Amino acid sequence: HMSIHSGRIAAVHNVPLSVLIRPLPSVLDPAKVQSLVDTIREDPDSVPPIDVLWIKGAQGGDYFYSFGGCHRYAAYQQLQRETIPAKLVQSTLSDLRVYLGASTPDLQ
Ligand SMILES: Nc1ncnc2c1ncn2[C@@H]1O[C@H](COP(=O)(O)OP(=O)(O)O)[C@@H](O)[C@H]1O
Repeated sequence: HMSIHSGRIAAVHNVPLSVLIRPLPSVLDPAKVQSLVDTIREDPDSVPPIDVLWIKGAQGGDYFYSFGGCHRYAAYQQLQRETIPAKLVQSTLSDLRVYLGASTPDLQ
């Protein structure tokens, strides 16, 4: 075998909900939110980590952007949880511009 696979680093962490930037509105099915609440209470390991873009700014500041995972995010909030399991996906400002376009911040 001549080759390896390489990609961005992703690691699951229990991230404080408060650190997550959520620039976009959520599209929520209220019954699906409640279903997740029930599942988180009874069987949390069956609820996957949400994906979060981990971006480092020009001066090394860390920013955690959350797009999607709307139902899980809402369900953790309704449970008043401090943290949520999240896959932190190392990403760039170019990756961020895909979601934020002209409003993409010059992050520091
Ligand atoms: N009761 C549940 N209702 C919906 N999704 C669930 C439930 N329990 C576990 N899951 C898992 O959680 C993830 C939720 O994904 P999704 O339905 O796209 O909601 P969101 O991405 O908006 O949080 C899925 O991978 C699904 O398999």
